[PDB]
Amino acid sequence: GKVIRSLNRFGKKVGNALTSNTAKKIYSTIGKAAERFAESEIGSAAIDGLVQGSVHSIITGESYGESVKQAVLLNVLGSGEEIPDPLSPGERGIQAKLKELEDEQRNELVRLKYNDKIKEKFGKELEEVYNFMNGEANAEIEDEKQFDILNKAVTSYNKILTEEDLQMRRLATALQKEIGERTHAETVMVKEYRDKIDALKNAIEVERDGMQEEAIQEIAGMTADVLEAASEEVPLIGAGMATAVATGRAIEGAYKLKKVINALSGIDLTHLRTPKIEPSVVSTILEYRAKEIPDNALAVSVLSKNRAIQENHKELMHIKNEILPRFKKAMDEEKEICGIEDKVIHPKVMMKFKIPRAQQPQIHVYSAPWDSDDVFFFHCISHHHANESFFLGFDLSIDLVHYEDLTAHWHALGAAQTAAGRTLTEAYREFLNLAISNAFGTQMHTRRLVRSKTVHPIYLGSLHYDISFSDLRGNAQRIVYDDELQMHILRGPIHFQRRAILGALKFGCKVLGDRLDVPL
Repeated sequence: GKVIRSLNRFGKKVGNALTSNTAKKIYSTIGKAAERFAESEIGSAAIDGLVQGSVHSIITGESYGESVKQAVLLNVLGSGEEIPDPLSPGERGIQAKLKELEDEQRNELVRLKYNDKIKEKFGKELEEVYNFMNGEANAEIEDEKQFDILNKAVTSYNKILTEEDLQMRRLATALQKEIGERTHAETVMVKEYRDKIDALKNAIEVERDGMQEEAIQEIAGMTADVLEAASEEVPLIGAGMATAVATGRAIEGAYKLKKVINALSGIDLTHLRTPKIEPSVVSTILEYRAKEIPDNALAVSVLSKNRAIQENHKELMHIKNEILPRFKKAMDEEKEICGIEDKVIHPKVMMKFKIPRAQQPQIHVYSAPWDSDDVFFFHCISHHHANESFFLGFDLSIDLVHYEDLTAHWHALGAAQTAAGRTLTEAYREFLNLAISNAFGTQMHTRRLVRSKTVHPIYLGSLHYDISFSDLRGNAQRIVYDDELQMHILRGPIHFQRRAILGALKFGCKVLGDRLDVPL
């Protein structure tokens, strides 16, 4: 479903100048709705106070007009990170190998502190995979083909996922169940989690009272090791007075599962991730400004993180059921046809499943091929297990956004869905032609050869998003539909509006302040 709205900005309008009638109308329709359902007599009386009040609040809300609330990007910062400019592959590509390093370093002491207790739950398998990578050689060895180790890494990784999932689902129903219904073990688990959320509410509220008077930023910025303690819904092993929560995104990588899978088969799984705080939690805490948020709201946000972790699980199952068997078949067929020993996995077997880098399930950033930083667009791609993607492009000069669902992707390791959908190509073709035909407040455009008819985006790399793909698509919707979001999010130097658009896409952004309901 293509959509080509245009962005709002504060200097607009200016100015209709009626300026009332909102009072005259809200009374006129309110009187007619009473004329339909059995007269005005009941309200004359107590309801007229409600009307007069809502009209009053509505009117003074109208008095402010344009008007700039302060709005945050729901991602706690925390540690040295910024949000990369989505238009300098340098900056953002650094930021990826940087997160892989801080991560490998910090997971490592999850493996240190919890090794034996982890060998209890998932046990014997994980440590074998971690040894297969960085453990010293040369014993016991022999037991033992690489393809078995690849399978061991996957199945064990899936063992972690169904554990994290089953645990989240148990905590969410516990949050729902409400006191008399809750078992003892569940009251305890809800009480713990509720307390962690109180630490967080306290943090966010202190961070937010200290924010400037019209600010855009990230809501809060605590060091990752501390926020993990104050926020992880479901630690997977009981934290015996060490630090390092065994988050299980931690065990995923404490043991190098993802990394060994990727180093054996060619398959990249870096895109299986979860937000470090669920954005909807930061959102709930934000709109219960100081008034203990109910168990149900908590369970909603827990379920909401759970759907992202269920997405990872489904991707994993797509790799295990649809692609490992294909990988085996290709491997021993490689041995058959020109072996190529099949003790080791030879690289031409890995390359047999190698999708083009532009279609990894991340956010890909393209840019117009001429000269502005005005035009650019994201192609966001989603998990292979369900491989729909979309197109979200901006021309910040003739302020307009252009959103569009794209089609299936027939590459080597997508699922087969039905073609939707335009190509990525049809989409940016029309988008860039629109950006060019709309330009008449600059000369010498395009300046491209043969005077247009015509042009193609310059591709610029990509970044991972941590929320679920449908949460991402919901953020892109909310960028093209919400006028107030666009006004706030589109503000500083052009380079900052770019950073902020990527922010509100990648984490989501919520504007602050209050609202009141209408009777009729």
